Amino acid sequence: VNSFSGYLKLTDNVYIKNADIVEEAKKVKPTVVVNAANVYLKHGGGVAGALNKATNNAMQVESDDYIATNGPLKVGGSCVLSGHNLAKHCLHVVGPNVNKGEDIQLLKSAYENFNQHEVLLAPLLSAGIFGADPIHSLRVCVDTVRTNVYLAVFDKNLYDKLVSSFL
Ligand SMILES: Cc1ncc(C)c(N)n1
Repeated sequence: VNSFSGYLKLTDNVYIKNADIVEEAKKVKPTVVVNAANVYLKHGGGVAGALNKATNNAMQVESDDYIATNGPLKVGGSCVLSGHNLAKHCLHVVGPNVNKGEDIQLLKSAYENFNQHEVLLAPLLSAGIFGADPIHSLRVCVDTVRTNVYLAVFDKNLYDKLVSSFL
């Protein structure tokens, strides 16, 4: 049994809710919240911008030190950093950004990072300002992630379309 409330069950392991990942993280304090990161961990907008704002910029400070030591992530890659006031850990995952011309096949690689964590609160990778089709992102999630994932979807309109169209 876990703390997550109000989710619709899509599959054995994938659950979805119309929610603000920030407000959901603040309520649940999950072991892992996933950030929709870029390779530079520059958390300027969308999921990354909102999560970072909720940490009072502590996520960005920590991220800048990570990049100065390790250099950029790979598209499709991830790193584990602090969850600050939102979660125990933040899994920063880089989905491909279609608005930069990145290969959408890297979306599966991105979701494979979730399998290293038994339970996660996450957004749909490569959705929103990353430019991918969220319907496609949800399909790749369901077909890739085997651990228990609780998806928070920002738009009520998009949420209803994801549920109605789910196979
Ligand atoms: C799931 C989600 N996507 C985007 C934003 C900004 C947010 N707060 N939550």
